[PDB]
Amino acid sequence: VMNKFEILGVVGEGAYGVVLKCRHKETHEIVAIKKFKVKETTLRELKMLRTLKQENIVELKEAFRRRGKLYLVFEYVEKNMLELLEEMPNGVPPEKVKSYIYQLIKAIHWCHKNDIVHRDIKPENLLISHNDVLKLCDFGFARNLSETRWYRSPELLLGAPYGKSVDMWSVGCILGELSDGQPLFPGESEIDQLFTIQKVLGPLPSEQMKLFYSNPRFHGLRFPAVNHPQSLERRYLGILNSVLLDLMKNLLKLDPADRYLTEQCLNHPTFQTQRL
Ligand SMILES: N#CCc1ccc(Nc2nccc(Nc3cc(C4CCCC4)n[nH]3)n2)cc1
Ligand code: NA
Repeated sequence: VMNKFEILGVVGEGAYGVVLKCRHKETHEIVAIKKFKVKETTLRELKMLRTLKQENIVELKEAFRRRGKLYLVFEYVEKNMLELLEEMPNGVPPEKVKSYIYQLIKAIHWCHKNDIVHRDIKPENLLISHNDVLKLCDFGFARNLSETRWYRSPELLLGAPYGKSVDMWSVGCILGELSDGQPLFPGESEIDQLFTIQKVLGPLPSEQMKLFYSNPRFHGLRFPAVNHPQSLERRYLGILNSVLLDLMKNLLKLDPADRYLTEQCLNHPTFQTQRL
């Protein structure tokens, strides 16, 4: 309990709840304890965490209860990518961009090999250790395939069926943001998110446009048609080199069927080239 764990400070508080940085009084291990302000989502996530146990996935260590309140004890990692971008608001060095995107793709590759899509990859849930080791967490929106809006693919925004390609979109968004510090698609609403995406990449594919009208969620709403699209080439000139730009264009294909999945990404020149 807080019998056994000393509270060192507050890591975060939000919609997720509250995460405390704590220390075991007997062993002196430092941990992250998530306290809740039990639901199906929690049980689903714990199952996935066990399946995915690995050095690039946050470890759940134990669960306990104090007077009916659930506490989950995790591995503690010193920071997340969101905090890192606050410290470096104009982006990180190109070497660190490649290392974090490599590691993210490797972690997603492991999820996908286990038939799990994460569906909510964003800087806030990418933990980065003192040794620069990236780890994934926050599996509450994840799905097993056999059964805030800024990083979501257009097909997920529209309510379409989805597969492994959903996570590759998020990778492309993070590649850009690590390079210049700026969120690539900062929409203000679901509709404005679709607008912001097309403002860069041009009109959505035919099937997605049809989904806007067949999905009753958008009944009577105005489709956000784009005027003069900008292009990734224009958006990232002087930010991305041609090799990273090439990779980014193939992560951010509007049609999920055209996106590179993880194995193809790892065969890309971005990761296969060796500094001389
Ligand atoms: N819940 C959730 C997602 C989330 C992820 C990160 C943060 N913020 C943050 N900010 C700085 C460090 C940090 N370290 C950390 C978090 C965890 C857990 C994953 C699971 C809950 C403890 N272990 N080590 N987390 C806040 C929320
Ligand atoms: Na750490």
